[PDB]
Amino acid sequence: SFSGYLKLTDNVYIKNADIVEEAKKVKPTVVVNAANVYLKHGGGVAGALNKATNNAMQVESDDYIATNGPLKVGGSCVLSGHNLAKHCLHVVGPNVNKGEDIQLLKSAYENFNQHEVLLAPLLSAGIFGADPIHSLRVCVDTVRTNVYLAVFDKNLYDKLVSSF
Ligand SMILES: O=S1(=O)CCC[C@@H](CNc2ncnc3[nH]ncc23)C1
Repeated sequence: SFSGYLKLTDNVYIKNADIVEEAKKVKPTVVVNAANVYLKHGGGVAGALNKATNNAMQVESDDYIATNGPLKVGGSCVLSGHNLAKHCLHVVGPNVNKGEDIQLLKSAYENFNQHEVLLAPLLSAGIFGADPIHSLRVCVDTVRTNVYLAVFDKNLYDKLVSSF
């Protein structure tokens, strides 16, 4: 199962890890993707997850968008987890670099409550522009199901733990 995570709360756990490598090893029921509304998985967590599926995530995602249109900022959809997980929960956090309202980060984390356990990144952090310390605080104060957070950067992981 999940191993080497530091327990932060009753339901939130954290580890310095690449979420792609964690998903390949653990094969969780749900891996969260840090998606954008178009499901265009170019970089960050989305680009890395999609590359690990040999672009199968992007082919599925383009069919989903052709049928349904774009997601909302703060919204999500459940698609296949391909070779990484049973399911991928594509969740759109606000992108601060595009002036999206950071208050939508709590709505984005509420999607996690529909799943008993998830492997996830810190939403809206990284290339989405938000402060990761804030993202972890909104995660702990919003998600009630069991979440295993993979933080790619070691320096940031240590700062997140030491300021918790
Ligand atoms: O640690 S960071 O520099 C700042 C906090 C948010 C993460 C978001 N990206 C990722 N998080 C987890 N696993 C990943 N694999 N590929 C990308 C990625 C980036």
